[PDB]
Parts: sequence; structure tokens; C-alpha cells
Amino acid sequence: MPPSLRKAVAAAIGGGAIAIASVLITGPSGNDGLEGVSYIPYKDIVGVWTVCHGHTGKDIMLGKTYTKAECKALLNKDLATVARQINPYIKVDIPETMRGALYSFVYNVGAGNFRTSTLLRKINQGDIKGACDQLRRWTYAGGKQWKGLMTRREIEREICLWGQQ
Amino acid sequence: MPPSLRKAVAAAIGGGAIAIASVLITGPSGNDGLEGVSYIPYKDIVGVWTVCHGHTGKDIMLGKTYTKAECKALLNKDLATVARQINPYIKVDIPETMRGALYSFVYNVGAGNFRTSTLLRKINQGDIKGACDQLRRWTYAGGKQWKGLMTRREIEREICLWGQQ
Repeated sequence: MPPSLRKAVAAAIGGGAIAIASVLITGPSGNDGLEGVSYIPYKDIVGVWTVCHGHTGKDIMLGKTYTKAECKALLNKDLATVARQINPYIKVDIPETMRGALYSFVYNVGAGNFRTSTLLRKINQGDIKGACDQLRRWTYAGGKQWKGLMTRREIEREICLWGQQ
Repeated sequence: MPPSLRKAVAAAIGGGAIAIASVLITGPSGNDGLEGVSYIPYKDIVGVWTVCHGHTGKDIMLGKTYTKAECKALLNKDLATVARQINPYIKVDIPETMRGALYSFVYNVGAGNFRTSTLLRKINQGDIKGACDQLRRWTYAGGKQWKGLMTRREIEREICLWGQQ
């Protein structure tokens, strides 16, 4: 992964899994994360209105320009939700970096998908490393494998393994 | 369908399939259709850089704020590309309204999915009404049905059937 990303993540680690995921998502510069960004709401290709760093919800105001700070609060709020949604499903100790990597993965694929994942099963068997490899299976959409998802999962995979090599 | 769209598509008919498809994608106002719109490029959910009416390609200037006029020009080229991609595969005559609906559909799901569809199979065997119904089967992605695609397919289906009712 880009050296600038490694560095932003390392700076974020003291903030814990939330800060780490936040960095993966926005990138150090706010433009350059794993998630696309727009300060004006837009319809994605499944017809869902999206704003900021991929925030979705019925709170989104159509004719409105969101501030950098409004977007930060939305992300924090959404990542808190991700944490609440998956943490009780994780039943072994894991590094804050892996947890952060998982918030990013789930921010993308959704908590339902996480809860029924083979990945989660591997985690709970104490198979931390193998759970990290499972990220590779999540690179398909619309019946097709996507280079952008492959890259995204390799980066998520790397933070996943940040502790263990 | 919304009456405003009905009027727009009706006005577009003399302009052929491309003008019809343009109405569907950009909407009656040119600023609110089936497909989303952004004037600053952004990375979509499969990590692909996008701008304007969902334009993708090697010609996207990341630091540029695009104008409406620029966005419509790009859509125009992309629609001609969709037509080039699918028209040789359609062996029977179909109304312009139906072909316009198909451009919009293929703009969403891609020419690969179209070329292998049961939808196309039915078209070329003359089952036009059956082709149109097939659209309703294209509302799934990431293992779930999306209300936004269901609404889109219904709009595209109505146009697809414009001729015969």
C-alpha cells in the first residue's frame, strides 16, 4: 500500500480501531481514502443517495452542501454504529489494527454480510491469519471481479495483519 | 411513470433511441434522472473514478470541476458507445422507445450482462413483451434486492413497452 497510507494509519493507531478505520476510509488528505467522497449528495448506481464519505440514510438533505466537519461527524457516528453492530459477534481478542481493518471492511460490505461470513467464523476459531485471507473472497459485484475491490481488500488485509507480521 | 417523464420521453421520440435514453438517464430537467450526477470526480463503490452522469474513462481530470454542458457532451459519447456495443446483437426491429430503454439499462448493467441475458435471447426470437418483463429480474446486487433498482427497472420496462400500449 502507498507509503503515505501506512504513515497515516501509524499516526492514527493511538486513537484505536475507530481512528484507524477512519483513516483507511478518508485517507490522510480526505480525498484519498478507500471510500469515494462528495460534499453534495448523489445517487449511487443502486439508486441510493450518498453523501460525505459514503454516508447513506434518510437524514440526507438533497439540496445541501455538507461541510468537512459535518462529514467528520457523520463518519464518526457511522463507524460507532459499525463497532456496535459487529463487536459482540467477535469472541476472541484481536489487535486494534485488525479491528480497525474490519470496521473498514464492514463499512463497505455491511454488518449483515459480516455476521454470516466465513471470515467471522475463522476469527472466532482463533484463526486470525486465515480470517485475514478471507478478505480476498470479497472482490465480486454484479457477477464480476473488480480490480478496485481487489486493491481495497489487499490494503484492508495488510492492516488486518499489521500486528502479526 | 411520473407525468413529467412521460412528456419528456414523448418529446424525445423523434430524436430516436439516444435522445430517449438521455431523457431517462438525465431526467426531464437534465439534472435529475435514473442515473446520479456529480460535477467533481469521485470514486464509486467498486473503486472506479466517475464524474458527470456516471461517466468513467481514462479522460477524467481529478482536479477539475465539470460544467453541465461538459457532462452532457460526455454522456452523448458514452451513449453512442453503448449503442455500438449492443446494437449488432439485436437482430430484430424494435421501437425507438424500446431501444432507448435498453441503452439506459445497459448503461446501468453493462454490455457483457446484456449480451448473455435471457432478455436478449427473447428479443431475437421476437418475444418483445417477454424481453421487457425480463428487466424486473435485474434488481439484485451484493446478495440483496435494491428498491432503487426495482423502481428503475419499472421505469425502463414502461418505456420498453411504450410502443405496444
